[PDB]
Amino acid sequence: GSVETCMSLASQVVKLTKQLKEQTVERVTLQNQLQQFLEAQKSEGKSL
Repeated sequence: GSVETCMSLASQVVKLTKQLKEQTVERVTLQNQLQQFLEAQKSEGKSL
């Protein structure tokens, strides 16, 4: 028992955690792109 009840509450939590992960994965990836960006900048700074 309990599975049918908990599956409902847990899946709702799953929706939230999914969206949290999605926001994070795109944001970290964006910051990753920014990392490439700052790298590209520092690639000019490391040059003469």
